[PDB]
Amino acid sequence: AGITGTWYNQLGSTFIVTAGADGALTGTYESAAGKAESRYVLTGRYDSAPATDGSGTALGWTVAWKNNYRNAHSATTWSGQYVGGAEARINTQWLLTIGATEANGWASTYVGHDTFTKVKP
Amino acid sequence: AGITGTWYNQLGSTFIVTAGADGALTGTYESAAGKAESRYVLTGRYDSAPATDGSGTALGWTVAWKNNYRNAHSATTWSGQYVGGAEARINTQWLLTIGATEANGWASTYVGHDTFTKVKP
Amino acid sequence: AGITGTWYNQLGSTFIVTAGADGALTGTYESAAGKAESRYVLTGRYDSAPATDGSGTALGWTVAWKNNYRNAHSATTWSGQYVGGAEARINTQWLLTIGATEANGWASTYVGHDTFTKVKP
Amino acid sequence: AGITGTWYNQLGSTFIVTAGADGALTGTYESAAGKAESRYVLTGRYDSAPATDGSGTALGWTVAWKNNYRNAHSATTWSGQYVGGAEARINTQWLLTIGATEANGWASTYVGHDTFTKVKP
Ligand SMILES: O=C(CCCC[C@@H]1SC[C@@H]2NC(=O)N[C@@H]21)NC1CCN(c2ccncc2)CC1
Ligand SMILES: O=C(CCCC[C@@H]1SC[C@@H]2NC(=O)N[C@@H]21)NC1CCN(c2ccncc2)CC1
Ligand SMILES: O=C(CCCC[C@@H]1SC[C@@H]2NC(=O)N[C@@H]21)NC1CCN(c2ccncc2)CC1
Ligand SMILES: O=C(CCCC[C@@H]1SC[C@@H]2NC(=O)N[C@@H]21)NC1CCN(c2ccncc2)CC1
Repeated sequence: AGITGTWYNQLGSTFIVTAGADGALTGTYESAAGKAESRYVLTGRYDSAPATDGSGTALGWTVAWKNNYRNAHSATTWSGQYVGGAEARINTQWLLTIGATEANGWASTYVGHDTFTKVKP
Repeated sequence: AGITGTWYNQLGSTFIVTAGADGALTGTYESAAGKAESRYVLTGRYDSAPATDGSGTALGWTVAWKNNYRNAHSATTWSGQYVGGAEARINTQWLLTIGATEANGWASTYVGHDTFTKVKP
Repeated sequence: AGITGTWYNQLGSTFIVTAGADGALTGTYESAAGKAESRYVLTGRYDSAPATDGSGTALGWTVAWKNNYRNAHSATTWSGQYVGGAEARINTQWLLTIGATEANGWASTYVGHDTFTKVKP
Repeated sequence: AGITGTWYNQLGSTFIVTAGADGALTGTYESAAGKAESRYVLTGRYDSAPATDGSGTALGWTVAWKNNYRNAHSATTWSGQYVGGAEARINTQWLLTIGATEANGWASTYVGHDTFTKVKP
């Protein structure tokens, strides 16, 4: 399965995840960047029976940036895939939406890309 | 608060969601487009304590496109926000990642936008 | 060809464009939103020999948000297609990048979607 | 200022650009991936008076994937910024829109990211 573990992206954020037999992803996310501190709940989904032709395993997950310590009124989803093997890796693109008035909605979404590996920064 | 229930986007897809007290989103997604049939599990997160300044409620969710009937080796995340009121809507952008070889990774992610309302278009 | 004309998006921004025989787009953009005033130079490209099977005409263009009156140190590209016929329309997605330090680069790009029609708001 | 010249991204594609005094980007793009062969015209814009606070220079450009050899009925825009220095780079995100019927419009746009450097990877 390969996905369960502790991953780090290029910003030094820490992605602690468990890939369940039902296709669920469950864990915590700690962002090294932004209006965020300590750990946040995450939940997502992954293809629990991927192709065997060398394709990666599609997955995605969501963090809402509220925990017991602060609330940044925003949420990020990551969409990507797990690529196993030599140096396993989760390649993602992400969308970060901030709570906004409908008038400011046009400016409410950031886009980016994160690459995760199991190598502690 | 007004999130739980059945929503429809401009493609006629059906988003059935429950917003739990812990910030969790759970439900089913039925896509009227693409390599999809019947319902798929979704899970996500939402800001359970949004701003009281008229801002929307930030949220997101993931569908992996595998159910008991078929497996499209892909996953979509929607990132967006709930805006309550007379014409309640959930405005989203989404990323759909397909399982891909490293060679084809550059072409592995689609982007789009879905507007969900309480009434079918 | 259909693209040459004055278009307006859902924000009330005004897109004045000329589609040239070489595949070039040339014109001005006036944004009804953001750190912008009056007109900005735009340049882009379009498929000058599109499919005849009912597909739209792929195109894109760029505005850097500097003119004689102000400079917002940012640029937007729109990628989309012209759909001719009953009510002609240009459907786009866009990416707005703000000048940033490499440390703040993660937060430097907004994503959105604009739909243009020739109907004055 | 340091923008003009030849750049390469992680796919081995070759970006040849001239930054003119009027904010214009002009050049050629040779893609090492996808339905592309040989050079394609590009045109774009860049901030010709960027911030003096260490921020990058915002920019963007478009390629329509038609040249004298072939027509892929599609176009890519790259939105990003030039960051000068010892390891100069142009960091971009991109949107690739394909010509599509209204029916298939939802699936008509790919998203990705390209990092351009002065040295081939
Ligand atoms: O910073 C966060 C939450 C932390 C996000 C961390 C991001 S997730 C993708 C990337 N990968 C990581 O590992 N980390 C980063 N939320 C802000 C966004 C900007 N905000 C506003 C408010 C008002 N106007 C404009 C902007 C306020 C809330
Ligand atoms: O169609 C789906 C899953 C259903 C997606 C429905 C999408 S979710 C965002 C939007 N909002 C909706 O309500 N519905 C649509 N997955 C395909 C994608 C394209 N695929 C390939 C494979 C190989 N090469 C190229 C493309 C194979 C798998
Ligand atoms: O607002 C503009 C330029 C006008 C953009 C208009 C946008 S183009 C897509 C959409 N379609 C339209 O028709 N109109 C809008 N640029 C800002 C962005 C936010 N900026 C910062 C600075 C520092 N930190 C965070 C954010 C400063 C520069
Ligand atoms: O491949 C290209 C044009 C070359 C794109 C190269 C891309 S630009 C961003 C990235 N950075 C690079 O340096 N190179 C790549 N266009 C295809 C796209 C997929 N197409 C369809 C058609 C019908 N159904 C589904 C898909 C047909 C046309």
